Amino acid sequence: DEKQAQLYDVIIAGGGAGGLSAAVYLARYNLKVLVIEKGRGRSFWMQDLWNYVPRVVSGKELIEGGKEMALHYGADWLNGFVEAVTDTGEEFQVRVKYRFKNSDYPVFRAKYLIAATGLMDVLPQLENMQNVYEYAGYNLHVCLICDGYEMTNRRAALIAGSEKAINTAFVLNWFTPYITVLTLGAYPVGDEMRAKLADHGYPLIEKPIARFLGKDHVMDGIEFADGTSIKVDTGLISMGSIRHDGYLKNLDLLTDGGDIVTEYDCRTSHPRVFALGDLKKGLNQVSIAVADGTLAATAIWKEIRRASAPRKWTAPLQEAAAR
Amino acid sequence: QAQLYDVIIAGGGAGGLSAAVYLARYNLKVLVIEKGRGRSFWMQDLWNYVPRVVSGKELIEGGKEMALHYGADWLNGFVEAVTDTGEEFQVRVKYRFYPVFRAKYLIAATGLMDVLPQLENMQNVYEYAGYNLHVCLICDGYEMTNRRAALIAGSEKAINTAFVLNWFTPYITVLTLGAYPVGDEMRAKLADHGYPLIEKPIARFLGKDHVMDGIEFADGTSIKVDTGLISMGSIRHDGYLKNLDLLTDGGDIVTEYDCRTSHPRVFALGDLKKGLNQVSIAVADGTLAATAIWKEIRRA
Ligand SMILES: Cc1cc2nc3c(=O)[nH]c(=O)nc-3n(C[C@H](O)[C@H](O)[C@H](O)COP(=O)(O)OP(=O)(O)OC[C@H]3O[C@@H](n4cnc5c(N)ncnc54)[C@H](O)[C@@H]3O)c2cc1C
Ligand SMILES: Cc1cc2nc3c(=O)[nH]c(=O)nc-3n(C[C@H](O)[C@H](O)[C@H](O)COP(=O)(O)OP(=O)(O)OC[C@H]3O[C@@H](n4cnc5c(N)ncnc54)[C@H](O)[C@@H]3O)c2cc1C
Ligand SMILES: Cc1cc2nc3c(=O)[nH]c(=O)nc-3n(C[C@H](O)[C@H](O)[C@H](O)COP(=O)(O)OP(=O)(O)OC[C@H]3O[C@@H](n4cnc5c(N)ncnc54)[C@H](O)[C@@H]3O)c2cc1C
Ligand SMILES: Cc1cc2nc3c(=O)[nH]c(=O)nc-3n(C[C@H](O)[C@H](O)[C@H](O)COP(=O)(O)OP(=O)(O)OC[C@H]3O[C@@H](n4cnc5c(N)ncnc54)[C@H](O)[C@@H]3O)c2cc1C
Repeated sequence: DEKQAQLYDVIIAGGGAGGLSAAVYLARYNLKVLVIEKGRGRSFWMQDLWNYVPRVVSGKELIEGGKEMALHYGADWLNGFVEAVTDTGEEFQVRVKYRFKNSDYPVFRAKYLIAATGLMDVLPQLENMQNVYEYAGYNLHVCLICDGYEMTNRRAALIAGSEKAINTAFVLNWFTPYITVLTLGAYPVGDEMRAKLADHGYPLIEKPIARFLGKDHVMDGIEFADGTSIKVDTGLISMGSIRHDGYLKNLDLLTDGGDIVTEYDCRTSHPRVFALGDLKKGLNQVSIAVADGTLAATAIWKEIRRASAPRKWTAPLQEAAAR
Repeated sequence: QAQLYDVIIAGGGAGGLSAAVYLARYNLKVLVIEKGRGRSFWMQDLWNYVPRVVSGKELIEGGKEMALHYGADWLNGFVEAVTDTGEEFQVRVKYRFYPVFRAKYLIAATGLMDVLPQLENMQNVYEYAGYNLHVCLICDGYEMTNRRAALIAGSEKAINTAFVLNWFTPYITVLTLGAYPVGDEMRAKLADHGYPLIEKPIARFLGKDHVMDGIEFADGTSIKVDTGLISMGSIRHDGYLKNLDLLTDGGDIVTEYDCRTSHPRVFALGDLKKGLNQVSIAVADGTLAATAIWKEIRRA
């Protein structure tokens, strides 16, 4: 209730890897920052962050730990869903959906905006999605950079959401030649791509998936709608991404293929709004998002600091004055 | 040694270790050469790298174990020289306090070392340096907030750091150690802001159990301080890159976004490249360089 009338220096939409880094930096610059996080984001479904020094942690540990740091240094935190943003010319107003049912819709104010809401991987749609979630993020992966190492020389299914996504096989084959391409029967494959799959020895299965097969979160097969199946040691879902960043529509941000175009310090085309991580154009890795938070937080602090009056040691000046 | 590595990494701190984990997880053959006791080793608390505050010692030890676990090679040595034959890099290494290794790509990840004030007994400096006597303002300004702070400036130009430190604390004393004259304009500006200027040589840092609480000068007088910031510049010892005619700006190596330098197939990470000196930046640099390299190799 005070949070609402308080003018923040910065509001961060999204409290994942990029937003939490930005929040710790801004708090340690002694700036007023509010983080708004809806919960259950992409990094949360990451079982193992394999490649972020110095320690392998779960995505849950990453988020809880970053949140604890941000709060310890003075950031404010709001469990809510960002709905809309307006730049009044003087400030950003951010409308937030609060509570899941019978919701309030508070509006917070800040001088700067950081968009750190990331993306969500499209998944195959089975009647019982728990069958997918049983394996997704374990040995059924969504990111090749993230898990190609674990796929090395293993029997791999590539689930492609479009004909263009089949091209992922010709990068996956860096790690494993034992690739089967699954379309789920969702789209036609032209003969040209057929010939290329045939040249490389990658079978093409166009049947809908009935079920992922396995035990204790280890997939070992896939059953199709006709009751035939294949044995696999691993898989990669390449079906695109959803961003649900409509809250940015009033800002007329320059985009490229869904990603927000930024400068090196993550500045967007709209003054005083920054874009971090999986939402900006670039590699989608935790390391990248965390570093984006560093650059944005530092850019904002430099702007505010260079516009501020110098803090003088007034005691010596006043005492000499009085004498 | 007889194996042609895909890449040799000079320096096994934050950025070099990040690159090594990525490269090994690209199933590339990679060698890290690390001399030990670098800048990050002396960091007592990494405050601002989510999700966990760790010592610099823990950062390096953990990163090294990860790189080895995914298949990187590691050598405790000092990189001396590099030759680009046109086909490969030859990297000569001083081992024990002089083998030559070969690779297709070079990552320069050797960072820098903060200049420290030179007292007769440096152990007195090391007692406090990296604790509440800081070397990086972005890293530790938060902890200095509104505390009595000494700024040890290695040159007149470094005195300008006071006018950024003052964001965190206005209670600034500026120490020159008597190493240079200070011009009237800078004198006026310090006095206008109320920041004492002390031009005496330092005898000793004062404190207990790694907590500095004062500074004693050569004439036997002292000041009380709760914290301090050293701003005396940096040393790189990057002569091993001398033959590659890399483009530089003030000692920092200039790179593209993906850390490519002016010389093909050599990258530069972290504190050694032009940019912010933070762990987060170095680690992401490692990600970008390793991925650019994998992409070149994969397309070849
Ligand atoms: C590898 C991977 C593994 C996954 N595993 C699982 C799993 O195991 N179990 C599971 O459930 N999902 C899992 N998912 C997530 C799944 O794909 C969907 O993204 C997810 O189920 C969306 O849930 P949702 O309906 O709440 O959508 P959301 O986008 O989260 O929510 C939809 C609506 O709910 C409201 N809302 C959301 N949050 C708030 C909030 N804090 N406050 C107020 N209102 C809010 C809003 O109106 C919003 O538009 C996984 C995803 C991936 C990539
Ligand atoms: C299974 C899996 C394994 C992975 N493994 C690795 C790995 O090993 N190494 C690596 O680098 N990367 C890995 N990744 C990718 C990694 O998670 C992302 O690259 C990273 O999380 C990017 O951070 P972000 O901040 O940009 O996005 P996120 O971390 O996802 O955070 C964005 C935040 O925005 C929140 N949010 C979204 N919309 C709203 C809204 N309207 N209102 C409020 N909040 C909102 C979300 O809930 C989320 O918390 C993995 C990803 C997955 C699914
Ligand atoms: C905040 C901070 C705190 C610090 N605290 C301490 C402290 O507590 N104790 C301390 O000693 N220093 C401390 N230092 C470091 C100090 O300032 C010097 O930089 C450091 O001590 C130099 O050690 P060195 O003589 O090995 O020089 P180095 O540069 O490390 O080595 C000099 C020479 O030794 C050879 N050599 C070095 N390493 C190898 C190797 N693995 N194999 C073969 N040959 C090698 C080479 O010919 C090289 O040129 C601290 C520094 C900072 C910034
Ligand atoms: C006291 C202190 C506290 C700090 N706190 C923070 C913080 O809180 N947050 C933050 O972001 N940053 C902090 N920093 C800065 C941080 O340490 C650097 O930004 C970071 O380490 C940069 O990584 P790097 O890989 O480039 O360099 P480094 O970590 O320094 O690694 C370079 C490596 O190269 C080795 N090496 C150098 N030369 C050679 C050679 N010829 N041959 C072989 N090996 C060589 C070195 O021994 C070293 O290990 C702190 C720094 C200090 C001194």
